[PDB]
Amino acid sequence: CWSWESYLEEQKAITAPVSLFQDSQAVTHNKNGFKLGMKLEGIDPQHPSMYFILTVAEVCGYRLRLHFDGYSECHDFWVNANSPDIHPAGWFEKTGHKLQPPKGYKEEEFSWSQYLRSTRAQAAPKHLFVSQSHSPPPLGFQVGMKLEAVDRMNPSLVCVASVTDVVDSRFLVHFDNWDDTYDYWCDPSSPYIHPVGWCQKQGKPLTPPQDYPDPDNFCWEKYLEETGASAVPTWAFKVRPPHSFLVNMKLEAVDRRNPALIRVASVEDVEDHRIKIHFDGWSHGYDFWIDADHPDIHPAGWCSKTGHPLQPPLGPREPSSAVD
Repeated sequence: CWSWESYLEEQKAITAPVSLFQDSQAVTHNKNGFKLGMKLEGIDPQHPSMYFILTVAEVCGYRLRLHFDGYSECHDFWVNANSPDIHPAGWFEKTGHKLQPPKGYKEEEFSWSQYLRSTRAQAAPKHLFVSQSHSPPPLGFQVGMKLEAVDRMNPSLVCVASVTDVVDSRFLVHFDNWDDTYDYWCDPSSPYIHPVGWCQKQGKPLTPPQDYPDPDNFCWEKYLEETGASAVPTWAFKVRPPHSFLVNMKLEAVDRRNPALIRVASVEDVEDHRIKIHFDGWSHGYDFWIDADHPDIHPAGWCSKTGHPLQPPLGPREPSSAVD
């Protein structure tokens, strides 16, 4: 019944062209081969440096809800079937990574063969994963190198950072001597990373490692000598151009309060690399900023083509609504 074509006519609106999105955000013709109960491996979204055993708890369109084996369902999270943050069973052993075992298990008490027997489950087939450590690593970025990076949770801070992991085309940014939950995966084109010395050249304050002695006198040259680490070479940084989304363009976006849902959305405001999402019909109190390359924003039609339900605009004068 509800359709984009009719909505655009009614609203005299336009959609964000598919060309404004990354291919991975727009692709709708890939089949979602994941099935309920299949087991796999994946990073903990809120502790990116850690890998856990996950189970497919739900499948909806081109998305799936993952559950941390043995733990509370309150930790469940949603990803797209083309997510680079999940890997097939056996991936960590093959790539030298460590696994955080299922609840009740010691790292040594775990083995995929026995686990699958104990749980009477099957591992998601290898051919479904886009990231299996079979592709070329990020050019110029190696574990141990240092750089300057924006704390995306505290964006006014540009800090001393290190590459602590590399998986396929991406690397993990870590803030020196700070908690690992501030980490985030990145690629060479990220607008949040810069080469050593960027802050000095920009006249911007640089946040040194946590509790660095005499932090006011932090010196990169000295720090690199103290650690014996190399700076990521300047040539490796290849920042992406600003996006071209314009205010009022419509699209689809995953709901941030209940991730199971995807709603009709509008571009409320823009920055060089982020867009502010407004859910049609809802209060502006729910508007939120999100990176233009975030995997949870899609062009109009994505839900229909992938088989995922799309929430239409909230009705007028309803609770939590906006006369928009």
